[PDB]
Amino acid sequence: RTIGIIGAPFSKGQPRGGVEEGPTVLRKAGLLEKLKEQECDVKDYGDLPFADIPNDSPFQIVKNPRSVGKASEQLAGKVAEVKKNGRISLVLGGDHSLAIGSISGHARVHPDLGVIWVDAHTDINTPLTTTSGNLHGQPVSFLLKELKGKIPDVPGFSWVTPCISAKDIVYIGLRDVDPGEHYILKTLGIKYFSMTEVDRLGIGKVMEETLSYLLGRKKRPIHLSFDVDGLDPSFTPATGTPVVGGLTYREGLYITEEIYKTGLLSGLDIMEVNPSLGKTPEEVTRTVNTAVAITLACFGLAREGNHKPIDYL
Amino acid sequence: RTIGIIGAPFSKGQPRGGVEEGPTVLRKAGLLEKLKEQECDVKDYGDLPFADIPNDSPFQIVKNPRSVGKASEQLAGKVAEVKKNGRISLVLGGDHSLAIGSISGHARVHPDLGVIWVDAHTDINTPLTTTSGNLHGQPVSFLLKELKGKIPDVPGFSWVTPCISAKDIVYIGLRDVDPGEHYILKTLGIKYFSMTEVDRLGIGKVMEETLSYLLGRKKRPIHLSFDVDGLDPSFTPATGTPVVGGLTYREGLYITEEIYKTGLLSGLDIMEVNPSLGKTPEEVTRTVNTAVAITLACFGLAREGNHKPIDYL
Amino acid sequence: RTIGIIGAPFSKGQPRGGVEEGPTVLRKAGLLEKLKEQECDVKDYGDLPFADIPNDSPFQIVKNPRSVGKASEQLAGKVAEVKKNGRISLVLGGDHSLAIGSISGHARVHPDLGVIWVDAHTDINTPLTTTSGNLHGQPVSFLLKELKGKIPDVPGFSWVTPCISAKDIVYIGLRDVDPGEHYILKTLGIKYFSMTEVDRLGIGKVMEETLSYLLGRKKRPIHLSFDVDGLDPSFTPATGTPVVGGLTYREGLYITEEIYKTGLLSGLDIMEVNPSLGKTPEEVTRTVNTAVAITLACFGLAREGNHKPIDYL
Ligand SMILES: C[C@](N)(CCCC[B-](O)(O)O)C(=O)O
Ligand SMILES: C[C@](N)(CCCC[B-](O)(O)O)C(=O)O
Ligand SMILES: C[C@](N)(CCCC[B-](O)(O)O)C(=O)O
Ligand SMILES: [Mn+2]
Ligand SMILES: [Mn+2]
Ligand SMILES: [Mn+2]
Ligand SMILES: [Mn+2]
Ligand SMILES: [Mn+2]
Ligand SMILES: [Mn+2]
Repeated sequence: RTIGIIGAPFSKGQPRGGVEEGPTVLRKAGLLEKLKEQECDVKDYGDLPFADIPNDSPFQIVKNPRSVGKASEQLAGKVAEVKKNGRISLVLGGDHSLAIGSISGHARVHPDLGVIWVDAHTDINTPLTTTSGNLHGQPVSFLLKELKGKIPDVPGFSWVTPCISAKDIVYIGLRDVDPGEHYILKTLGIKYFSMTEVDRLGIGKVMEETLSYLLGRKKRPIHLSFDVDGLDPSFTPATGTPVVGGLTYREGLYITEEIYKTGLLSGLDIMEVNPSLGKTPEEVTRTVNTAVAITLACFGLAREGNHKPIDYL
Repeated sequence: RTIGIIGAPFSKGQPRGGVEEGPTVLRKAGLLEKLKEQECDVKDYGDLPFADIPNDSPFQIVKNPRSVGKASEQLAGKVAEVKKNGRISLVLGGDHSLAIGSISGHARVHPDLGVIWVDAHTDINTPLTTTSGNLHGQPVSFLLKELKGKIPDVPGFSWVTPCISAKDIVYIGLRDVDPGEHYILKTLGIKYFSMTEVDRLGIGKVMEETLSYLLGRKKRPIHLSFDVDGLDPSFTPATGTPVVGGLTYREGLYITEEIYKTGLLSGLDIMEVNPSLGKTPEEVTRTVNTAVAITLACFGLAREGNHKPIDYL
Repeated sequence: RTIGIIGAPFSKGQPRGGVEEGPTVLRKAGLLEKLKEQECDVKDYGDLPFADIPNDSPFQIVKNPRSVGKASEQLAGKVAEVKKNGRISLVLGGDHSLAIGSISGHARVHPDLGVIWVDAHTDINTPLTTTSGNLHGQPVSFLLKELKGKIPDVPGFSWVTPCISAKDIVYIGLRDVDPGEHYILKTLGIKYFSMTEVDRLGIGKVMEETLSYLLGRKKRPIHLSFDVDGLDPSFTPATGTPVVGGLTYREGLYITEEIYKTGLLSGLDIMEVNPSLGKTPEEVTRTVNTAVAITLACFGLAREGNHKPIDYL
């Protein structure tokens, strides 16, 4: 497929800095070259430079609101530009707050998009429900139209217009959901497959239902926001908020292989890879390796094999 | 839910001593505080003091019969007392021989109970089939009415009256069953899902069928006897008889989440946690952490999230 | 069941030497004694002595063609002899190129055989599609009747006559398939369950369909060629070409338990165990332990338990 890569070396959605090295380590892993080794037409739109906002005091509990809000504003622009050039946006994060900008800019071009959110967390705290104040745990609240009425005017975010409905998103992988987040889930009727449903149904039925849920009525472009902590920390240890009992490497690949097969992948976030948090060099390479793998699957790399349209015999 | 905690620091059902520290390490992990953090009304009935029986020579092959038999006699009493106060008995072991006392005292109050036994082993050796002589591998033989005729009068156990039928118990997790135990399984028509059935059906169908099997005819209180070695040693390494190829952490939580949802959990054993056997400090915390997790799930903690009956928005 | 063990200490199908120690380490693990502990009638046909072919230069890209071709010629003979004595051939490898000889000699006695190939790889490169030149990645091309027309006369292999059709083989476990191999798969209509299908269906349905596929029309003897790298390297690390995201230890046992239950297991290869490649002593024992386990399952050892035809009570 045809891809537009955008690096988002940004960390101010949470406390730990190392996540701004995500684009660097993924690139160094050979992400671009590997995509080209596939059937892929790849344009690198470069790493976004996120200007310092040195004056950025908390809004109530919410931390670094202006830095976070600007970075997403910049990113939305960049994504919209790549979507206009007919390319699948590939955002290398960076913390998950960047999801506000990536989905936003994506929906500017394709308002009918549907979102699949792979994550141990729902990231749906409002600035009023959050207890941490970390904006990487709130991006979904800023995007949901139904929640427009419970989001205060947070400095840095006046540019935002909620662009998805509670029924345009499916979560997969949930296993550490805050109480206010759970309340929002059940109240807005959000579709989710927590680890419990994955256990119950198997990842096969999960993907069946998820795609049926989003694509049933009609075909529409897909946005996959992949938080690497959605996968078990035995595969992606170098990440800020690891939770045990995650999706397996195999489930990870299955999800993305199935998404690729729809032919409707339109936007992709690979988020929260933080090399600094690897207890060892191998934990770092293990995490980065898994991240590349998930990404390659999104763009056609299949476990059964791939071949070019020729006669190999 | 409403819980009555009882510590059973007892080890004489098997050779290794460290298992009598189970209640201590689980308590230190924050078990009680965490239960209270949930919707839980918790009363701690304390650690049972198991008086020394210094004169306790083998009965044939059977080791420490009087100590084991007394500890279970004491425990049955304690459980019956907590069942009378309208509380879910939570026995922190301690080796699995304590199951004789816990189920016994439970059935005194609720004779119509059904048992779910999560374990790598069937624990159904008689004093005549056992080759080890370790009573933690025999508790089920002492409780089955059908086996009353093949249990010799073992000193310490004259107080016991078999209280469950072959058709009131379901095993989940089996993967190291002795030949005599397998003979008993197939002869008495015992319902089991070994690791093979879990592999074949998926833990979803397993729980479906297990609950359907026990609750089909009518609702009745549930006794969950959970041997931590039911789970793979990659999750619960600090245990006396680990067997590879176990239930995953996720399957472990799925079982207990589903049991919680029945609303019929009546008695619970968390057994065979032995800190002394952790090859490292982290193996010890890993085991204890998993044990708490399984327990919290039994009393309502859900992977999809929990919220109080209020409007979080 | 009734077994004829044959050691094949052979490595010239690939670069690393340690794999010729496979028979030694498996024997030292207690394989024969453990089989006898089961219901098993076991005859050891010894370790085949594979004479040096010091003059064995590449055929085009293909390495050690004469050594590989001779070893398989010798092995086919040995297998046919054990099949004539009414025994299940058990070939301890050794690299997977030996599969050419084992299936060949097997089919001499039982031409209607069906093959189950458990592996991360398809091993179906021709001498013209291979890029590595390693013959352990080509054995299936030498055996398929449909490919007879695309196999050059490679020195050492004039004795070979393709003995299976594209529709007599099922792959399970695939996750690193070369492009030419994938082309062959889809062109010849080969039945496979890659890790993707295992993820989608569950190992239960996979085995259901695999056996239905091979045994549907009529009963026929089964050849299981098991490459230990079919399993995840977290279980079988000491092997030449490990690929992450493999079959679990549990799936491994499930496959073989189900195959045993058909009562049609006729030939078995346990291949690619290489002690030299264990990063630690425990990685070596871990691999060998898993290999024995898979083998024991093939010959009746069940996770639910086994008992002799007697009254244990
Ligand atoms: C406690 C937490 N829910 C954690 C959010 C984690 C964010 B991530 O990794 O992007 O999913 C919060 O801060 O609101
Ligand atoms: C060999 C064995 N079957 C082991 C029993 C293990 C007891 B446990 O951990 O409570 O399940 C025996 O001693 O009878
Ligand atoms: C790249 C590879 N496909 C690897 C083959 C591996 C062989 B094994 O372990 O027996 O499956 C090739 O050499 O043709
Ligand atoms: Mn997360
Ligand atoms: Mn996230
Ligand atoms: Mn046990
Ligand atoms: Mn037990
Ligand atoms: Mn292989
Ligand atoms: Mn192979």
